Amino acid sequence: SGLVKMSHPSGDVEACMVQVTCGSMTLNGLWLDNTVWCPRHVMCPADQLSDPNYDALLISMTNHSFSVQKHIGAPANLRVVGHAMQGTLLKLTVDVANPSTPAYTFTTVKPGAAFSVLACYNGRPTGTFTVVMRPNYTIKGSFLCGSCGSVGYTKEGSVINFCYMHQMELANGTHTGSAFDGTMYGAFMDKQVHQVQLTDKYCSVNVVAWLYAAILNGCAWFVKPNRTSVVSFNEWALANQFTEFVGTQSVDMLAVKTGVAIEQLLYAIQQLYTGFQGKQILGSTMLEDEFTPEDVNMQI
Amino acid sequence: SGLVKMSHPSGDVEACMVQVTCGSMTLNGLWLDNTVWCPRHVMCPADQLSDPNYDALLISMTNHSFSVQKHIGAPANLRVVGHAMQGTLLKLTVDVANPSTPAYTFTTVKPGAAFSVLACYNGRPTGTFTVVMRPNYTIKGSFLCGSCGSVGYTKEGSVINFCYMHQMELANGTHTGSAFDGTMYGAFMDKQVHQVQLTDKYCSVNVVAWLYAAILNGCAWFVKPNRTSVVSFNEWALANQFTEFVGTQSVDMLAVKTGVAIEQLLYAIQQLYTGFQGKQILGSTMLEDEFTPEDVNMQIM
Repeated sequence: SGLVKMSHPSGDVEACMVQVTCGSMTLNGLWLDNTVWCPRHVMCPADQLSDPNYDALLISMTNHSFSVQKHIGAPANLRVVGHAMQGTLLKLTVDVANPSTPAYTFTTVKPGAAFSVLACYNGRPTGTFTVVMRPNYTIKGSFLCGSCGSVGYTKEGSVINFCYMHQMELANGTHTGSAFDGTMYGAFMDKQVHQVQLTDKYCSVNVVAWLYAAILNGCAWFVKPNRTSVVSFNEWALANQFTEFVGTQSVDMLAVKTGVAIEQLLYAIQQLYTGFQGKQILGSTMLEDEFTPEDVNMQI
Repeated sequence: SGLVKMSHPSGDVEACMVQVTCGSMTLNGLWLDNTVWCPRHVMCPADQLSDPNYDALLISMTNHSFSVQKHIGAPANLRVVGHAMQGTLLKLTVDVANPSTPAYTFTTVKPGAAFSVLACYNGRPTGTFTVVMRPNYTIKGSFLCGSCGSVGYTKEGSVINFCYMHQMELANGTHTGSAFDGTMYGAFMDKQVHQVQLTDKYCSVNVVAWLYAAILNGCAWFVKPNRTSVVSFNEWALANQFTEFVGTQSVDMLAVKTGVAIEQLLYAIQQLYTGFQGKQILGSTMLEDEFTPEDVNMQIM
């Protein structure tokens, strides 16, 4: 028992990190087979960090303009042999195939899904943490300058699902990247400028999962016969900043084991939104939406 | 910025996890050079949890009483050729050396310092998460049955500092283990007898760090002119389940960049124990002490 946030073991992903460097601009690269993905703002100097014609920067660039170096080991130097643009990413093709390429896939996440991040600086992994993809389409992480390109992923069996490559910071402590198809999550642009983000809804399903976890592992008190039909709750959610609760088998499993119905909870969450009191429940003091239903079962 | 919880990369340590088995008892061991470390309760059957004298159990063991499999690329089977017991750990010696043995040390961590745990199950890594060693010498982590043998570590530069091996759950949803000198964390004994506590205290130096990070993210209001000497505080700390703020760590540095005096926070913490206003500080209305000064530095240096 006990409920902490966990990232996946990073060994397999760590072996794919490299440092892409375009002149004086330098960031992080993902190396799989003999392709190196990295963010496209690496080819942007400083003066034009504003309104850059990327298609012009793309044709401007030539293979000799780039460099990439594996610091992990054994290194080291790979020859950039071909380049293309794929949305906000830049798809570098390289001399050698990564002998440590895992069984991998490229998938996008939805709000409320979780993935683990490998935070790298100059192609050197430094830390990992798990994050949830937000409703406004941002993540709350901790990344510093030169962290761009650092990746997010999940593991389905032996296959490592790659879902994120960090791009930039917006707001304070709030971040975005793109998916490996090139699409920035939530439209944002790969250039820092006025692009203020939509408001943050609370992940209602994840809260519900979190509250089931708390019913296990201890208490479990606010649970009363008072309930709120998922349909009346989802109407309330529109006004009060919660997501539209859907629910799943994974959630039913949590209901059945505890013996507490979904609704008895959906009610409760309405009362702790106001009553930020308890005093606490697990964590926390009130409302964690970072813990998915997938997670909560996985930790029993 | 943000301030999330970061375990170190697990790579190096994942390479060193194996499965150990004795009787039909099976747990996670750590393989370094020609040496495999695992909790000593593996060789207990189940009927001896009350008075397992391991002194007895270690003699009755032959090398050929233990199977040890790696499981992770590249597999797998390794052959024991030298057993031993050192405190609550088991020290095995095996026919082959780990070719992916990192640079490492054993170092006993102190309360309030943090480290990354690699959760294992049948010699298989499964999750990592950072955690803090509490005052009461427990860690409030997440394990299940089987994970025993799981290991906690702190990467110092190019070196791994092994500081934990997971041994049991104090039937609480909090956990303790051994260090890699044999010694248990807290003076506990590895047994099914019901065991005591040693209440928690808030890690003062860690709350202070957190409050700085709040200021670094623009959260201040709890700040005032007031102060309260370090020693003043430490006297009060005793009475209210807080640790002696030795702090006095080369940070500071957080005191230097914020221009907010360490003592000022000692006053604010004092009132925030009373309070809150209630405003919130980085999404909380209770003092958070699982973040070290170093975390706050690394995370915004």
